[PDB]
Amino acid sequence: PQETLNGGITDMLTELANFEKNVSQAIHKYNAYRKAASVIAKYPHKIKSGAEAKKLPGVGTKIAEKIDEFLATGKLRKLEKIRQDDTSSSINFLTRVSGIGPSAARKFVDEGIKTLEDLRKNEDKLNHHQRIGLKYFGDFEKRIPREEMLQMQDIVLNEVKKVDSEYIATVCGSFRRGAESSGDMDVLLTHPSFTSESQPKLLHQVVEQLQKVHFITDTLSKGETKFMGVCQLPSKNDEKEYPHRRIDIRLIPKDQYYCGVLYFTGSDIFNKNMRAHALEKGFTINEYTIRPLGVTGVAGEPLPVDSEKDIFDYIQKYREPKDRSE
DNA sequence: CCGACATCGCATCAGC
DNA sequence: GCTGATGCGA
DNA sequence: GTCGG
Ligand code: NA
Ligand code: NA
Repeated sequence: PQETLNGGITDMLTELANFEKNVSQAIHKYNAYRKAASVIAKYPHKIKSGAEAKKLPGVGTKIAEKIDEFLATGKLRKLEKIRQDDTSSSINFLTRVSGIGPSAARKFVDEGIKTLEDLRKNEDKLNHHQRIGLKYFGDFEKRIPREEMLQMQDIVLNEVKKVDSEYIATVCGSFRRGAESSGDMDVLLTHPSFTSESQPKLLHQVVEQLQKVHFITDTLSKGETKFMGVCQLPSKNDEKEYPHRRIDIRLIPKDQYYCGVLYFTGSDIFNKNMRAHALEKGFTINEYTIRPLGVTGVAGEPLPVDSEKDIFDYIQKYREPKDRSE
């Protein structure tokens, strides 16, 4: 499926999704539009009618009508109208700021605050998260080349091992699956001394070392198990400075680590398929555990898991991250 | 016809 | 001051 | 908005 095959339709649908989420506050309509957009992005034919589209799983009566209008007129009256609406287009736009969701964007626009400039003049009304989102607005919308992720990973695995050589850290997300760029870095962390059935500074000490070497530059949120923040690679000589990047780090108990790694590696499609297959073969897989059902349909104890492969074993053949797109 | 549609950790607000 | 709700991101 | 019990 090439971009311009049905790119007009998927852009329209993604645009409609964003308004549902950010303006109408209708999360289930946002997911419906996104799902319609995904199944269409995949369909290897230029769509000629709404009826043709309606066949796809997640395209219903109203999206088929919208496609027809778009097809015959090259636009959509309702999207054209909302696009030109000052209140709505500003609410939608403010939410591109990390930490500003539908509800904060609504309040800001209510009181006349509509642009990054306006937010700039109003630091007093921004929480800590929002100030950082505003501060790195542009950097946060940049993709991360794989080569930079590898440099980031070097730093993270080096500094973790240097804190305590018994830690295990895995960079997951699409980077682990071999993607060519990434949106952020997601690091999963464990230690032999941390299990479900069981100190509480294991995460702090890693975040602390990454700040000591000045890799982590800012903190969005941090508790005993999850850290969310901002990092940057060292600038190499008088060459231009790297953009600031999003990095999350989570500490997972050892006996849940590999269910964690499998999940946060994905992709999403893969996960759903794999959790289907596992139901079908009699076990339940969430992010934490795998458990047997149950003559109808009672889940018993979490089964021991010691690698990713162990999970495949329980349900029957290890697929490497590379081939986990679907 | 009408309810489901990811799920949870952390930060902060609302209520007492 | 504490407890539960909500907003947010992923 | 779409699906399905
Ligand atoms: Na359909
Ligand atoms: Na936002």
